[PDB]
Amino acid sequence: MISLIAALAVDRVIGMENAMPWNLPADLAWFKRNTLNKPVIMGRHTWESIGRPLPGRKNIILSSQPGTDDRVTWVKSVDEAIAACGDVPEIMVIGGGRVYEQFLPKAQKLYLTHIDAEVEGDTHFPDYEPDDWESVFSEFHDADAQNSHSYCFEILERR
Ligand SMILES: NC(=O)c1ccc[n+]([C@@H]2O[C@H](COP(=O)([O-])OP(=O)(O)OC[C@H]3O[C@@H](n4cnc5c(N)ncnc54)[C@H](OP(=O)(O)O)[C@@H]3O)[C@@H](O)[C@H]2O)c1
Ligand SMILES: Nc1nc(=O)c2nc(CNc3ccc(C(=O)N[C@@H](CCC(=O)O)C(=O)O)cc3)cnc2[nH]1
Repeated sequence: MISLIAALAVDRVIGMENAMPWNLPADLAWFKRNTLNKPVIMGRHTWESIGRPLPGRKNIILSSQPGTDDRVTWVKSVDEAIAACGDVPEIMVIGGGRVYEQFLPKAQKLYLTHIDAEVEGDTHFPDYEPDDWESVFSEFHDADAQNSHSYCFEILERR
């Protein structure tokens, strides 16, 4: 079982040149609880963004180039990424855009945070046709003193 997890603003924006213009510590907590003790596959740019291995997770990094950090596992293909996760109940694909695009057709679950933020970015979560996906969980949150925007956690499972 392969799952994708992603935080989407408007227009499914997930990434931009600079740090996202928001502070969403609840979404970070959601990402951690949904990824903890699972293998995480990410692309090299997301690996760079994160800065260090996600603790408590087997970290698998996709790059066409040789790896540059022996703390994590580097693979050169989608299939090698999956294989490098081993035999687990659930692989979490944590982005970014090129990685999500390649893993979405493989995935059985999506964990999406829909953030009510108007941002320009160069990177978008893929179109998922909702005839393919059933929303099994939905939880909306207003912005508050810790969270700059309203956001909604959703889990979809593939039909
Ligand atoms: N014109 C564009 O918009 C464009 C096009 C490409 C990239 N970018 C820039 O990259 C940033 C974020 O991109 P992202 O979120 O898409 O990054 P991402 O998915 O986190 O990382 C992408 C990197 O992962 C590796 N990768 C992904 N799939 C692979 C595969 N099947 N086999 C081998 N390696 C694989 C490649 O690493 P290596 O590079 O080490 O091979 C690729 O460059 C953006 O700020 C964006 O501007 C932009
Ligand atoms: N829902 C969701 N929110 C996200 O921010 C998110 N981010 C990514 C990719 N980028 C990142 C960047 C940093 C960390 C990160 O450092 N998380 C730490 C908590 C430490 C912190 O507070 O920064 C973790 O342990 O998961 C994770 C993913 C992928 N899916 C997402 N999914």
